Amino acid sequence: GFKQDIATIRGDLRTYAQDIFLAFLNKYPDERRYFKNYVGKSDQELKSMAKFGDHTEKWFNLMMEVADRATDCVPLASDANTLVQMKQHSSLTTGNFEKLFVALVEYMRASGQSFDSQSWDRFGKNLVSALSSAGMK
Amino acid sequence: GFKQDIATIRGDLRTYAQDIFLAFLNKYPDERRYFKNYVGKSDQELKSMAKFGDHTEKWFNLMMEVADRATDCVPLASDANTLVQMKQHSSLTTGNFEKLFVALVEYMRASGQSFDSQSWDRFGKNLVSALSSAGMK
Ligand code: HEM
Ligand code: HEM
Repeated sequence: GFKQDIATIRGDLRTYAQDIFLAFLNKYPDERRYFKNYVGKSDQELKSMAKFGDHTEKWFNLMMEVADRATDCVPLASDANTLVQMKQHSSLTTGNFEKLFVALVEYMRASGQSFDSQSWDRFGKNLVSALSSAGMK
Repeated sequence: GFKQDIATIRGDLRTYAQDIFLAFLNKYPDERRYFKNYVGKSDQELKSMAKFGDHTEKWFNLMMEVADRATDCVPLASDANTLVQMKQHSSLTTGNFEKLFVALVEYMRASGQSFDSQSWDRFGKNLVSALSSAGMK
């Protein structure tokens, strides 16, 4: 289930983080404009960049903490507030998060690993609701 | 064959019981709703909870008794009736049991351990028929 999926991702986090982030950027290539130095690169070029794995792991490290602090896939309001107020997220709207979760759920459904993809879809919807409650446009 | 599989499973009943029950919940995550104390718990947290190990072993012990009393994977009607009339099963339907046997057979086919997975599938089919005959919806 969802709780065990957090443990599965944490046991191979850099690989899952990069693979899910690449699935996101490949499904929604214009989302590269929120980043720097990602356009014009294949997946293997991105994975050999100095910062790509490190930044994407830091993302997913915090995402798994937000998932782990949730109750029944409902995140803490304090975690949502942090994600709204982060300077790095000042250009974002809830739509950016909705696209991330579409891509993450599609990746889980296609994976050989037995993820509870429906719970991840609910967690993303509840996270988006919490971002809106915390004032993200 | 099927009789050796009962001996394999019995030899390490707690481990097989827990592994097959978690394979069931992983393939059909919605089924966790019938186990309210397992919601939101990692697999290692479940294995720390006395009743997870105890109840799951006792489930599979009874399954192995029913399997052993069967003739050519046809279970006794009396055994199907015990399962229908258990108060812990009062809100189940035959589809719950069908899903358990799909997951069990998948687990056996994926395992390194030899199993007569076709016999477990047919046992499950014949048990579901018997549960329906005994009045399960
Ligand atoms: C639940 C989802 C998310 C979490 C937990 C999260 C977390 C983080 C964290 C921890 C950082 C700091 C990375 C570092 O400095 O090394 C970061 C940076 C950033 N995040 Fe998010 N983020 C999420 C979703 C998003 C989404 C959906 C976007 C845009 C589509 C985005 C865009 C950015 C950008 C542009 C940065 C800074 C640039 C970069 O690290 O390359 N984030 N995020
Ligand atoms: C052939 C299949 C099955 C057998 C042999 C079986 C057997 C048992 C046994 C013996 C118990 C009592 C545990 C104890 O004394 O500690 C039990 C409880 C229970 N069973 Fe079943 N069961 C079967 C299938 C299922 C299925 C498919 C479900 C739900 C999807 C289910 C749900 C429950 C629940 C909720 C309880 C009570 C809580 C618990 O003890 O875990 N069982 N079962």
